Amino acid sequence: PGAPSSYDGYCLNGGVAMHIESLDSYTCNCVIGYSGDRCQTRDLR
Repeated sequence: PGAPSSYDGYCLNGGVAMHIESLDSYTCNCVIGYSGDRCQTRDLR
């Protein structure tokens, strides 16, 4: 389970590529305003 496999064009903005194995796998930390786990929902804040 997870998506470490490729961290290419894996984040959209805040995208601080941090392995969240902890809870799941590899993810990005998006800005306070961009979330959804990929800063794909740039909730412009």
